[PDB]
Amino acid sequence: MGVTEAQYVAPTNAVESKLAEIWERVLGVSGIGILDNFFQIGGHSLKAMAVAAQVHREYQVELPLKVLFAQPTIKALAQYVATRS
Repeated sequence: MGVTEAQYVAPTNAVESKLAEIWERVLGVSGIGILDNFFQIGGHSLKAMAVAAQVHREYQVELPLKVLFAQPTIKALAQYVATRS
């Protein structure tokens, strides 16, 4: 689904740039970022990072609404839900 190299890889914070880099280099290998596709939209992949988002939301089961994946602004959730403390 438009997996094609996204011309919107421009990140706002270093945290978003790093996350997008490691994710689109080990899984995506395409060239996406903050333009939605398969990652930040609903797909909970099969990595530990996903399982964490699942438990951090009390078993999302289906859709991870506002937790880490379902949101084109990782830095936003990073200082909200991911802040933990």
